[PDB]
Amino acid sequence: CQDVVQDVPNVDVQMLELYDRMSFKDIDGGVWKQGWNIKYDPLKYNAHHKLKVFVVPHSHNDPGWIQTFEEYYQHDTKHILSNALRHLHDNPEMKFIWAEISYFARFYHDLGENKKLQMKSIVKNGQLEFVTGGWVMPDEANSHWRNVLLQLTEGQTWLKQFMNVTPTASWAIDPFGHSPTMPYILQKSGFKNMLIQRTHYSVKKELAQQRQLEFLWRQIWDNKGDTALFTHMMPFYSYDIPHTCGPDPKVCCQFDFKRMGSFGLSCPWKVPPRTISDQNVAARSDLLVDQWKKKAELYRTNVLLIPLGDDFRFKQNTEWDVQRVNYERLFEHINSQAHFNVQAQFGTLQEYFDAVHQAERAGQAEFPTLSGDFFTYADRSDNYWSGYYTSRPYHKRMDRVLMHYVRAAEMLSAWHSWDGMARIEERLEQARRELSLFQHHDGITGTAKTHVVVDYEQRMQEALKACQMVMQQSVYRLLTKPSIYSPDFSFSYFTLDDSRWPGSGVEDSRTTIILGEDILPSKHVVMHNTLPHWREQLVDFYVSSPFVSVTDLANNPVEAQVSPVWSWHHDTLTKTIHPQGSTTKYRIIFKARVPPMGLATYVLTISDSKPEHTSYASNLLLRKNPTSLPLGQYPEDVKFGDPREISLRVGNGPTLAFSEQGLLKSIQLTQDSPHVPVHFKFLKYGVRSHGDRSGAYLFLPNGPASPVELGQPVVLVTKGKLESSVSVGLPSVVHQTIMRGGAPEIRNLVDIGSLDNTEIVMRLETHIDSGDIFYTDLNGLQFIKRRRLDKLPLQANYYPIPSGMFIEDANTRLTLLTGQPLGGSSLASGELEIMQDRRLASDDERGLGQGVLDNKPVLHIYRLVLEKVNNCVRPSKLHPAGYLTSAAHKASQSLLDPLDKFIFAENEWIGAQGQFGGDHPSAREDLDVSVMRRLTKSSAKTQRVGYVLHRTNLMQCGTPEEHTQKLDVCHLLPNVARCERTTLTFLQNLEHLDGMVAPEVCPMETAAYVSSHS
Ligand SMILES: *[C@@H]1O[C@H](CO)[C@@H](O)[C@H](O)[C@H]1NC(C)=O
Ligand SMILES: CS[C@@H]1[C@@H](N)[C@@H](O)[C@@H](O)[C@H]1O
Ligand SMILES: [Zn+2]
Repeated sequence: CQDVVQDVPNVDVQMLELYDRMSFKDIDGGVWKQGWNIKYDPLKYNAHHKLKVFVVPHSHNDPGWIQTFEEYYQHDTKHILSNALRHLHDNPEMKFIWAEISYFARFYHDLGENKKLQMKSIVKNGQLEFVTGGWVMPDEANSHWRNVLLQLTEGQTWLKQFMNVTPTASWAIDPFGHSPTMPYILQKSGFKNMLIQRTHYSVKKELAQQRQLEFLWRQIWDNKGDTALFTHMMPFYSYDIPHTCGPDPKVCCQFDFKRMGSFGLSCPWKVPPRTISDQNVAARSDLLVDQWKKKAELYRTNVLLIPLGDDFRFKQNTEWDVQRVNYERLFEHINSQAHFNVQAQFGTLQEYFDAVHQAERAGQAEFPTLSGDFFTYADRSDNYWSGYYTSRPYHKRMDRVLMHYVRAAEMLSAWHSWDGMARIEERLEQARRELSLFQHHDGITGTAKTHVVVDYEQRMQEALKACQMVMQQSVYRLLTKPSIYSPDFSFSYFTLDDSRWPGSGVEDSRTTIILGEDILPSKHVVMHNTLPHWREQLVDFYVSSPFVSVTDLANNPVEAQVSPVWSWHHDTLTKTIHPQGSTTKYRIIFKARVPPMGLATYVLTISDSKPEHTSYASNLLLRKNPTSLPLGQYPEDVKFGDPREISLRVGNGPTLAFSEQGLLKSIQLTQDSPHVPVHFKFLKYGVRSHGDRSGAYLFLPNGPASPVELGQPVVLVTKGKLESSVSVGLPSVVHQTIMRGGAPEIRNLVDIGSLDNTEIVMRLETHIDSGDIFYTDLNGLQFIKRRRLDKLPLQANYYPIPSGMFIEDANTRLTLLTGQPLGGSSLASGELEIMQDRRLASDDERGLGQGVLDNKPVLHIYRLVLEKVNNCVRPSKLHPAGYLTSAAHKASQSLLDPLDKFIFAENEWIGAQGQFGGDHPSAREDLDVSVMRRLTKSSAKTQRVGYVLHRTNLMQCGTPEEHTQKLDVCHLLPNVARCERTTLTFLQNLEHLDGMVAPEVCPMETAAYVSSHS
């Protein structure tokens, strides 16, 4: 295994180093506004060295944006695809590329057999070529790598089954900034090439000058280069026609033949296209070849890529004809005029890359190596696209909840083959497709119109219901005596209970377990642990009595703690945000212990008085002029007091001190260590009154944030043996800090209400001497070093926080893990900040045509980990990566893949069993089984199960930790007949494995395996 910490890769372009050196000046470069006047030597190309030009027709189809997926399919995409089939069928030389398989699958299943055969034929013959082949062209900032893989696999599996092709070239022309998580996943899925477009205009200028727009993109920690993927970055401001033929859009616009009038499009540079004729073809060719030779100067080979397309293009039959015929006249003239020394033709993306690599092999060019990312994107001036790292945060959190539910439903049901009548495959396909659809660059990004966000939400809601159904049917089968098991596939044996989604104050959706001496004395509950190691986690349920005790299935008592059910309300009468305690239901908390990738059953039993193994939390309401808070049957009385500073310690854990405002002030790791200053503060950013305004994409603050005026907030302290917490009602946020013995958990119920032009940020102030350095993650996969640059505006120093961020100095580190992607930064030494929500009354001029005024309450979750790191083996000062400690990685897993909770729905569960998975190996803590998926239906003689294994890299800080089992996924199911290593999409076998044993993977590597069973 390659060492991912100690060896700094040597690459030609390292983006953090490039950023440090670049000036970022925004000067007028002439017709190429963000570049310069390109010059070329006319004698560079000659009879023996011609410029080969591939014009690649394309149509960008968003699976939701200004319209929903179904509306665009009906109004535009079904017509684009129908006319592409007709025109390519009838014109053998025409070519077209297609990226979004969600739309293609939607179209193809509606075709009659004759058209299906014609479509398969134009794909097999090379006229229609799929690029990437994912369900969508995903966002690359907020998406979790697991869901980027999920959507890629969904579209590619559809393509292999129905079109018999697997793309090896990727096309990503619209995501707003680009992540190296894409070449990481693509290179492990069979890809050989990829293309990107939206990168900072200063980066396009810098790389163009050095002819570094084509490069071998490797991961930041990859010293050898085995992760490298050839990448082509487009050079100009847009992928539309005006910005794809060359540096001068006033000339290129004249070669978009859809802009002459009858289509309602025109050229903003004031010169329209004109039909190509024998009388003007020479002058037009002179102009066009000149743009092509200028564009060719920015690259190293004699093979030139000219995309020809835009959004929802190639719709009208007349549009196909006007583009095809005018370009064929230009090609016939250019190709026949020897003095141009050009050979131009329609082509596909693969054809372009194949030609480039043939030139490389002929020794005509060598390409630079590059590592890093392409965030944060700006398309012009100071317009940095950091707003969408936070826009529509409710759905960004929903994305992560569904991410986990899909994983759990696929894993729980993978253990057995199911009868078709159980509709397991059907429900899982729907869940995977709706989550895949939401990875679109206008889905999770929060950049769609209001009614479209509504459509994505409704789809995800159904996806969660489908997961619940599969999970609960699986638990009943996994824990019921086989000879007693008698399923009704439509019945609900268990209901899922989720403490953090939609969350308290967001939706009262949680059921109360109703017990009573005269009705039902006890209830079975079951926890699932999707991770491959034994795991303990406190779990909570709502119960109708405070007098409840817990036992495991050996009837062994389990220590529990009971607390009140607290809800916060804005009292429009008193004008205070204060908690109300339930007088009809309570919370029981206990530690569940669950096997690796398994299940554990516990029982809740009611009694008439305090049970021996159940304790009760004390409660203290701090506020001036308090009023009583009765708690129905709850034993202990609530106490009151004026606001004051407070300290709490659960177990052996850290001791947290809080201000009289209920916000963290310090953390003391051990009883004798110092109280390290760690202060939570909430502030707000506004919007500019003159000049460009923030919108769904853009973050354009009117200066540094200002403190939220807190007044005298109401603070609630609940102190328990197992769990304690301090909650405070602040304007727009009920902020809660929970302690269970280790790193605290933070929960924010964010309701921005009607505060227009406001962005609420949560900041952490410390005295850590981080300087201008901080770390953020990319897609939940890796942590990358960031350097705050005062030469760039505040919004440029904002980065995606898809799962976590940290700052450190030589001795101390503070890491904030998230249960949802949000935007954040470190704008001064010792600070961390992350945006909670943003409400914007104006549009930001990118075409969305609306502000963001559809905010809804969302519960954001976090883990805050303060730790000493003077003893950790960290990368050197020049290394571009960072790595989490064991505690921080487990803290991240607790937010993203918590234990799942099931409540038996009937009175009695006959045949109940206590545990499932006790014999599963408990793998090393840095290893995860990211995906477990049965790939075959029940009628298959040979069953196949696929696994994606991922190993992260954790810092070595002096903790021995050495007692775990080797995990061989191929032997998790019995009767294994074969084990193969495959691409990550499971579509190609790469290695027949000896002994039918699946090796574990190296730190930072991800592998896939498929076991076959007879
Ligand atoms: C699928 O594609 C491969 C590669 O061209 C071809 O050999 C095969 O015959 C095609 N059809 C089948 C059998 O799926
Ligand atoms: C140019 S804005 C961008 C448009 N290109 C459209 O495809 C959609 O994804 C939107 O967010
Ligand atoms: Zn788009």
